[PDB]
Amino acid sequence: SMPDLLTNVAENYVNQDLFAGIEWRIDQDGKPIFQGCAGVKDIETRTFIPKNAIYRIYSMTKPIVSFLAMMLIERGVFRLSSPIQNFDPRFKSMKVIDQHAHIEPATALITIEHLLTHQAGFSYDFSLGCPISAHYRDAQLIEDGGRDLTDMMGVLAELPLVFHPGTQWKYSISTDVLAHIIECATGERVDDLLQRLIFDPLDMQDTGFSLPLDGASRLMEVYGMGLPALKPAPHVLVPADLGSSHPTDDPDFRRGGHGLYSTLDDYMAFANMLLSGQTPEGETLLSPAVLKLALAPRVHFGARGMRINDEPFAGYSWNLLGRVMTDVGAAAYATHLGEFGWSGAAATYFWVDPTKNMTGCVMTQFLGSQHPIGSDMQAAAMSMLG
Amino acid sequence: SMPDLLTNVAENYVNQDLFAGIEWRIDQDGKPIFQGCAGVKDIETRTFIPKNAIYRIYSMTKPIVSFLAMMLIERGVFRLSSPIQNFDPRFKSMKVIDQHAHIEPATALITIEHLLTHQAGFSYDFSLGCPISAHYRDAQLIEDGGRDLTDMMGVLAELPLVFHPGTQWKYSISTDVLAHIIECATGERVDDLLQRLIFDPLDMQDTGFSLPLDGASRLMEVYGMGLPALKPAPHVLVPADLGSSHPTDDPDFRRGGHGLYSTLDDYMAFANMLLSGQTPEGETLLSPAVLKLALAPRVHFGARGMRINDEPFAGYSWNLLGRVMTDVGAAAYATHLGEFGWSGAAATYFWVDPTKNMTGCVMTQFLGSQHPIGSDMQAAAMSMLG
Amino acid sequence: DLLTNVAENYVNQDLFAGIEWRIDQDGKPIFQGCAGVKDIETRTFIPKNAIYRIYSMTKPIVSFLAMMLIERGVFRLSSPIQNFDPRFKSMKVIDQHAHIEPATALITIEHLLTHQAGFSYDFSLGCPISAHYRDAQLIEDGGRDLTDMMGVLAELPLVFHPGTQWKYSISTDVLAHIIECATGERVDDLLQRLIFDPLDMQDTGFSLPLDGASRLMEVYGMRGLPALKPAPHVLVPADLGSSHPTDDPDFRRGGHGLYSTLDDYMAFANMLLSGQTPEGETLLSPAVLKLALAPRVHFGARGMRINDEPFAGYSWNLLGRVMTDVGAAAYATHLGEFGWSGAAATYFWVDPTKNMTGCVMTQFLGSQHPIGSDMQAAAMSML
Amino acid sequence: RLSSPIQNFDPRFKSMKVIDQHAHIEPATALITIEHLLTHQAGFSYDFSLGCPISAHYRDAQLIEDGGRDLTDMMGVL
Repeated sequence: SMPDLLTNVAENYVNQDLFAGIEWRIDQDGKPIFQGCAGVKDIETRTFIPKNAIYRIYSMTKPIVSFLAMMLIERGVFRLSSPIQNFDPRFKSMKVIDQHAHIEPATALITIEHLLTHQAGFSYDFSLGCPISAHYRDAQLIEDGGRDLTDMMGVLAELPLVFHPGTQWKYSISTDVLAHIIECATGERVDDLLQRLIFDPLDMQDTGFSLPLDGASRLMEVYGMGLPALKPAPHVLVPADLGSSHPTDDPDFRRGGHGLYSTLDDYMAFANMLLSGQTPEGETLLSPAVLKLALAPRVHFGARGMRINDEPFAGYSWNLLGRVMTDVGAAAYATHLGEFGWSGAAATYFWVDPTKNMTGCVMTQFLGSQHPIGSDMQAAAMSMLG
Repeated sequence: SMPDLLTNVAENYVNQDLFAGIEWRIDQDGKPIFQGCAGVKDIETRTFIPKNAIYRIYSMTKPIVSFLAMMLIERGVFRLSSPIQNFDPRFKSMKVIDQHAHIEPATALITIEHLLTHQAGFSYDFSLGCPISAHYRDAQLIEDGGRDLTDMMGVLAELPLVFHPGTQWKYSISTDVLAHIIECATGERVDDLLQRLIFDPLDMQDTGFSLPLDGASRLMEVYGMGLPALKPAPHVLVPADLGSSHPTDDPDFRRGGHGLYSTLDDYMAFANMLLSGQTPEGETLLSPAVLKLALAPRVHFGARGMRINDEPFAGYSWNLLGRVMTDVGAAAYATHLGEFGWSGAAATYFWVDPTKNMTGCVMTQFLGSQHPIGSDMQAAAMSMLG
Repeated sequence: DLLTNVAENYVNQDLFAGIEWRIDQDGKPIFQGCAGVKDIETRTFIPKNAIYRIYSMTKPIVSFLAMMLIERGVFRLSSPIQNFDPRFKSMKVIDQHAHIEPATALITIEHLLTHQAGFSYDFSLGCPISAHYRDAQLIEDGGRDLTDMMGVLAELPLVFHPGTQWKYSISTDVLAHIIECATGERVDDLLQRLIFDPLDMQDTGFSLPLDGASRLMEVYGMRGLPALKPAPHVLVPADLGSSHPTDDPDFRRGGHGLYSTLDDYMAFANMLLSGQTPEGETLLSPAVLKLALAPRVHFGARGMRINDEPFAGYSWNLLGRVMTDVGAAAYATHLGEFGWSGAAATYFWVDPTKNMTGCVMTQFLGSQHPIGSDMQAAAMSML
Repeated sequence: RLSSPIQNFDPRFKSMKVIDQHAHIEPATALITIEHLLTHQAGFSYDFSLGCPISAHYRDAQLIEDGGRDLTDMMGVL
């Protein structure tokens, strides 16, 4: 008897000229229970959202690459404690910089676990106030999408970290490092590994670093507004300029922390899989023991809690794949203990809620959103599911 | 439908010339579910691993002697709070040394519990950077295997501890002290007590401080490389020189922390027993209440966690028998809450996992291993068992 | 003659093109010399009354002007700067975790003089705000009027709450600007009337004298993205872009930008021994001079540091560094020795216990060698 | 000068490591200077230091014992 709060949230966002087009699906027990769409592909022509619409998922790439890493751990390729310098010696002899201009040698080696937990000491180009992000931007680590992953890593490896590995948490480019170390450890490319081990088994036929052959007409327009801003830009539906960060048809483009195109249907296949570690037919992608290892809360936060560019993730801890709800009494929106997942910079969002055998995903394209659509849609779904 | 990851790990280790020969068995509900062997007895002749192959188990001696102590506690011989000086007055008036050359009287008495928990303040001959290990080496505590346990204890008793009893944790020679105090308290020899109370009831016919009569041909060769090294020696299969630390046929040789020979089959009998405190026929070796007392997490660690010679045991606490997993979200390899067990210096490893009614043991002979074979095999078994 | 040996070795090792020094005691020269050339390209000798870009040796001059204005009642140490320019109302503070919040204290004149206002500097490595300074071209755009530069700066966050920490900064430029607001006069005119003319410093100013082109020393060094490691110390001419014009009539700043000579700077240094001209005219009373020289900022474990470079045993007063612990010092000095230095390796000191002043003039940006301190040490050892 | 890093004069003193009483070794986070040598704040020890995390290694190396070894060679070992 609960009304469709999901449609209400999405329709209100579209009617208020805040998002061009939105799709969502909530599954329970691996089957759709709520779904919908609102708005259009692009406001310029008001073309309808195509069937199998394609989205730039940005950091919803991270749980996928992290899951691949867990598969490779299970298969014995490396372990959580593996020092990354054993696979790429460019990461030997790291340095650490601080906000007082002091540089010193790193006193701990960066491990696979540090990459998965964002405790390696890396930063991100867009990090406001960061002691090193200016050097990332100078180096065009994120901006230069045409640079091969392997070559970008050589440039990153020469830069200092912003804390000693293992000692702090900061959301970072470490997932890109992870994708690179995966290539070093396996002698295979990360895009090929993702295809064979995850995408093909889950029938995620539209997911990858380049557009599918029939993909151009299905690509959703991205909206929203270098030097990190001191205040948010106005939330206005103007098409976004991506420069050369996110090519549509570059065969060698591959990353760990962003860069995938996907669809609502494909991402739901991945999210549903995370409830069990199995494909719907029962093929095991990751054993229950290693899935538990991956989902267990691993980084706990103090006062201030988990923050990214000072934005809060209230009641969340970090596990090897992304956020995990560890205190409903600290949470800022409806959830259950153990709810996990992640999100992307263009406002795509997903969650998995093992207590309700529930998964949800919201797909839209807005960079620099001032409205937390993902959390609003999660809260709506939670309210609809008893 | 999981593949045999255990055989894969073991075969890869043998094929990579890292270990000469490996045996393993994983039991569930007291019956073998996975087992195998890889490699050879010795690489010099490539003699096949004999049936009932014998291994030097080193500190896998400690859980056995600790279990004996718990049996003696149950039987009223002594208690956890018993001061050891009540049984051997040579341990009266202990002193404590620090890294600043300062020596002072100990402000707490060493108890049975301190010995079982490595909180007594003892160290070990091979401890790098230790304020007292140089004096242990001068005294040849571990090296002089031909010295009677009772006499070695007289030499140890004259040396200072490295902290006040009960105040810190450091992995140590305290299990040897425990074996000695057991002899003082009972008026019996520790090898005889182990034979009567543990080995014979569990039919561990090949376990003891000297080789069985038909044991010489069954003894696995030991490989790998005094002054504690500042960096690991290269991991290379060269036969190890044991000096006079580990005699094969000395009738008075007995210790608490090392020195036992055993077999995969015998050690699995001991490990399976730890699931219940009973023999397979139902004889109670230790009551459920005292078993619970022995297994409950007893020493908890701060930042840095549990470490031995600065090597981590991530997510582990210490109980009266060895390690116990207390945080899967801190663990570095697959496990479940409450998984417990220990390991030896020649890379033998075992675990007990009450959540899965599971036990596992890996037997091999490599001193100074740079590859954590025990944890790799545990992780493989965990991944194979849902 | 340890001073000559140090300077000649520096020249002979191709580390500095040309160096001049003078050390006075009781207002008269006791040691002096020069080594090297004006420019390595033509090997012209160092000219009579050679002109140097003194960079942050501008700061003690502008700070001294502020003390004169305090004495004359224009403002006081506790004056909130927002009372003079409301663009500095409602400041914000940024941290290394991207957190921004309102400042919980007002910036005062004292904060500007002590670098405790929360400002930073464009070239500050690892700074939470220096990227925004560089984007704004605060130092780079020398052609921009001081008054307009301040408007751009005022919109940026501080890096700590005023009064709560120390960080060497652009605050002296803010001070020059606030002096203009408070007096209704230009800082260059004020400096001319109150300091330069009374001390006969006729070659000191923000523009070159009319006959000054042939007297200007060449500036060397590779040292605006802050370097992670020093550039090699090699004598290549420096490109100053538009940061440091020679003939802009409106160019004026508080923290850098002055041209001066060895002789002019020694006149200023000698004056700081007493607050008087050599003739006995008072520029600053003994009481306010004491207030200005007293150690005011004391440092913790790391000591005083600028871009992580140490100033061992030094505390900060209203004009610059002051030696407060000879047993912590890294080079010969005495308790109470004070002074400052500039980015092109110019250096001076005043040592009251010895009635001694010293100045070393050279032009090298990004030096890997502490020429100024080496020369002070040499001079101290020659006493 | 007091602040001179000693590695500028002998590069064998580049990339020093630091050991503790818990067997932990990590890279030194500061360069050894002339002042550190004069003040015994460089982090060196002595062969006869009781309870020291490194003095056993000094004794093994015979730093003080081997007086016949040239100073220059002794330093390479240290």
